[PDB]
Parts: sequence; structure tokens; C-alpha cells
Amino acid sequence: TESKKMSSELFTLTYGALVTQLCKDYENDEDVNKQLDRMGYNIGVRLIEDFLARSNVGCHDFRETADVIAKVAFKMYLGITPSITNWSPAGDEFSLILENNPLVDFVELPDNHSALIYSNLLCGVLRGALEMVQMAVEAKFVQDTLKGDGVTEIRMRFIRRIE
Amino acid sequence: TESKKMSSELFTLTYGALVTQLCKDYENDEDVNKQLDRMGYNIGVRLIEDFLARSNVGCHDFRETADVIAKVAFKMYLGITPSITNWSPAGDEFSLILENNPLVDFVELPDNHSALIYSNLLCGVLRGALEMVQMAVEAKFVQDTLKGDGVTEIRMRFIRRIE
Ligand SMILES: *C(=O)CCCCCCCCCCCCC
Ligand SMILES: *C(=O)CCCCCCCCCCCCC
Repeated sequence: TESKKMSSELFTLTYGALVTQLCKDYENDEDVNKQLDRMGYNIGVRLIEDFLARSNVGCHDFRETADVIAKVAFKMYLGITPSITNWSPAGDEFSLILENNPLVDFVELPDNHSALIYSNLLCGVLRGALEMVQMAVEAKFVQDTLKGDGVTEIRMRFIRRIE
Repeated sequence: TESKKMSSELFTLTYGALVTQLCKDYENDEDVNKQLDRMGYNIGVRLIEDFLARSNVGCHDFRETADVIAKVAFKMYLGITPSITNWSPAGDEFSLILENNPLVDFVELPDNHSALIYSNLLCGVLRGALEMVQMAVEAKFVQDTLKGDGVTEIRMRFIRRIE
């Protein structure tokens, strides 16, 4: 059963509607951040099932994992291939560098909303999906083009191996 | 500037999160229907700009319009090509037949939520985008696989030509 392939524009705008609704429902940026994360988590727990049926993985080590997330999973679900950089010497941390993040196409952050992590849904997705492969991880944004950085950066930290 | 191409799964689940949030925020199916429509409208008004920069159209008649929506716009933004059927003799009505609607992948409607038009965002998108091409239209779901039909059907009615 082949998956349907689409341009990112409707997705981007729909995600935009979700963030707007949440900002109306909460009025507090930190809370929006948290709800985006929780939703992302519930999404990742289901998404990993789809991924493992379209990819031959299952697993290895934290490095192999980084490679599969950037080169296969992001490409498949977002049409982009983030770069992997800045590995910690222990190999328990790495960064995903997103030069182009579809979620923020057509988006510009209003002032004083500096606490808002617009694409925070992605941290929840990552954490949730990885948990289903018996990997506890922490995902967090440390660079965001919406705040003026040259790139968007998601820092990934391996906490433990669920068993 | 080429658009990024992605699988529909993350989009489907994200739209699912939006519907869930709205159902929590409203508790009333009719209202969810209306908000999905309004959001869809705001999305379509912007989306049409992207479309006209990726498509050579601008316009003709209601029939040509049907053809561009099903064969070019749906394919581009949702990865599917709906069929056009049941033209009214006056040529002011037609139906879009969606055998597969990405928005409802992995979705099953709970009971008593018969009034909910799960993918109603699409009616708003259509109405809004068409309005920007000086066409007033009405879009409405008359068949929905989520309610047991063999296909999903969106009935399109041309109201007037904005000028
Ligand atoms: C083991 O060798 C690697 C296991 C990789 C699991 C990846 C799961 C990714 C699914 C969600 C990512 C979504 C990114 C947009
Ligand atoms: C004139 O000849 C035809 C004009 C067609 C305009 C189509 C606009 C479609 C953009 C939104 C559709 C989204 C469907 C998922």
C-alpha cells in the first residue's frame, strides 16, 4: 500500500491553524509549548508503527538512530533531510540541523512571544516515536530561524535504553 | 524554488490533533464543523497564492475550474486525484469523488458524532481559494467514508462570479 505524496503547503498552514487555536486557548506561550509537545508525543507513538513498516531498522546504537531519523524519517514525513552534527564525545548527544523547516514556511513570530517554540510538536514526535523503540530521549530546540538564527537546531539527548 | 514533498502521515495525524483540540474546546459537533470551515477559509485565501505560482490557470468557466481543482490542486496539496462526476444540466454543480481522503487515514468516528464533518476544513479551503479567483462557491460533504459510504463526496455549487 503506497503512501500518498504531497506538497507541504497545506500541512504547514494546517499546523499554523493548530498553533493559532492553542494560542487562543492558552494565552500563555509556555503552555502552548507543552501542549504542542504532548500532542507531538501522542503522534509519535502512532507514527512509529507506520515508519517500521516502511523502513528496515531495529535497535543498533544511538548513532545509527541519528542517521535513520535525519535521512529516512524526516525525509519521509517532512520532505527534508536535516544534517547531523556536534556529537558529544560520549556519543549520547547530537544535533539535527534544519536549514529548511516546512512547519515555519510563511510564518513570522509576533514580538514578546520569544518563549514560544513554534515547531515544538517535533520534539514530542521524536520523543514518543523513540520511546516505542525502547529509547528514552530528550529533544529540544536550541536554534530557531523564527528567532533569527541561520538554521533551526534540535538537540537530541539519549537518556536511557528502556528495558 | 521547488516545494518539499512529503508523505501524508504526519499531516493526517496533525490534522487529527487539531480536530481533537477543537472537540475539547467546543463539545458541540456543529461548532467544530464551523470552526473547521472558518480555518479552512483562512487557509484557502493564502493557499491560492501558492497555487497560481505553480499552475498556469486564470478564469475560464466552472467546468475548467472543476478539472483544475481535482487534477492539479488536490494532487499537489493532498497527493490524490478526486473524480469529477454528476454535473448539473446547467453546469453550475459537480461532485468531487474522493475514493481515498488522507485526512481520515487512521480515523474512526465515535458514536453519536454523526453531525461531525471530520474533514470539513476542505470545504473552507475550497471556498476561500475560489473566492480569490472571483468565484463564489458552496462546498459541502454529502458522502463520507467515516459514515460508511463507499466514497467521500464533496458537492460543489457555483453561486456567482465576483466582479
Ligand atoms: C534504529 O536502528 C533506529 C530507529 C529509528 C526510529 C525512527 C522513528 C522516527 C519516526 C518519527 C520521526 C518524525 C520526524 C518528522
Ligand atoms: C481557473 O481556470 C481555475 C482556477 C482554479 C483555482 C484552484 C485553487 C485551488 C487551491 C486550494 C485547493 C486545495 C485542495 C486540497
